[PDB]
Amino acid sequence: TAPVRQEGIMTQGDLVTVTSDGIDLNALWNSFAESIAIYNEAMDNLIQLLTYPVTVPVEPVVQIGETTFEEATELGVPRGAGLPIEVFQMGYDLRHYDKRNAYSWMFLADADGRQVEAIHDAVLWADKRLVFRKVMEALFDNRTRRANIRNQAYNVYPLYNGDGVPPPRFKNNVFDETHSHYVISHNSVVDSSDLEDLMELLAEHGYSPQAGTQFLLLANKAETDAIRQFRRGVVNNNGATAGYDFIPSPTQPAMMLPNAEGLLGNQPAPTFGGLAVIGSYGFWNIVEEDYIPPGYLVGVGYGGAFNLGNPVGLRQHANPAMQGLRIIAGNYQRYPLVDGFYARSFGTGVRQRGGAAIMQIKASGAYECPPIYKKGGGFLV
Amino acid sequence: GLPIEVFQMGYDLRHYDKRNAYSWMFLADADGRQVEAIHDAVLWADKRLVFRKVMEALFDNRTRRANIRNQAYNVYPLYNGDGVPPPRFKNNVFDETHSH
Repeated sequence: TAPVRQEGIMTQGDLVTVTSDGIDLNALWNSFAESIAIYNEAMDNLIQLLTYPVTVPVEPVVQIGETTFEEATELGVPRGAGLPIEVFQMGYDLRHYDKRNAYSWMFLADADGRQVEAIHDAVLWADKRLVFRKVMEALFDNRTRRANIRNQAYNVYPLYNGDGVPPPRFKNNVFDETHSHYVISHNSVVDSSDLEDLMELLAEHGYSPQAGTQFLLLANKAETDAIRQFRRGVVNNNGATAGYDFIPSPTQPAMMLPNAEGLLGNQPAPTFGGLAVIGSYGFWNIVEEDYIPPGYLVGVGYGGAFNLGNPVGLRQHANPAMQGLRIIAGNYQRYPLVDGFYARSFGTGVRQRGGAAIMQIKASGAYECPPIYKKGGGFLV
Repeated sequence: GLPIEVFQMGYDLRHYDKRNAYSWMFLADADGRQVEAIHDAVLWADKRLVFRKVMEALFDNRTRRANIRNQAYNVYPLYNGDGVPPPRFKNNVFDETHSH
């Protein structure tokens, strides 16, 4: 709860005991558990909808050429044919994280078991927050990474970012190496045309409603309060005109309508995965949460003919003994100190670089990663 | 490590009272129905007391004190710019001046 981080060898004087007033403070450690349970639920739903386990550490992509017929003649012969192919590869990184706890003998002699169980529970909470931060960094952090896999180095990619191999041609759409999914609105407030632009960044690659792709928009309340106002043919922020209505989910409060048939079509389903849907706009299902920072829109495509999966792969270590969160016996095991370690190894990357997009809502300049999910900013959300 | 800390709040307790007093020359001539009327008016004034103090507990903006088992506690209304700040929720952060 409070952002205070006590770090040291736990001594007497760091002991928590029954008060002289008879208040057992060691009963109170797990009293936050329901405010934690809502943050825990929100992180669970985002992680299971944004991640998959990496089973293949390096992924290939290829570019193949073409040929043409020609019109025949009665004495000559047509031109020959051949295909040129080339290939590129991308991976997922892997890093190591650990924590210590340490106690003096005078602490261990007098401590209630509930005080050390509470410290263990705070470590599991920090572990989950570490995993969530690194998953969200894999999606928001615009920069390319490097990693060594089976004794060779690879690029580890976010979504398209103006770096790596260009997206493949789809129909009449062609892309160069500068192509990026991290674009900006070019205006201080969200438009309906921003939701249509963000949608076009997926549809340009054939990931589309017509191909059977489903669409999730994740947004802050600061954006959804504006999107709820969008009405077909009505002028909007920055002089945009809305092409659709915002249609409320069946969990929204009741409203009067100009017609006893209210809508042409259905209301959106109230949950997408485990996430709570407020409504829909065009082909977007809309989920609001402030784990998306203010001024950022995240659009994610699922399913369809291209089989869009969850955007971020989680790589664990290949050895099953190195997988999971693990407790290691410490270097001090006797007197006057005892210590021990917690350790986890994992890492992250994107396979299907076009399956999602991120828009920062601002007037000018390049996309900025929100500091909450910039790689160097720490180990907590 | 974890630095726990705790704060506490109680509920007050106050005494109230009314008298009925009669002279013998009243009770010599009085109908019992006249004193049963005054009893019923007290039973109504008791209800109006409980209701006033319940509504005051919610509408009166001020912090009170009460002695419980030889310690003095704060007795509170809703958040009112006084006492321990509301605990942080998500990205909402609160200070001592926060008021409902």
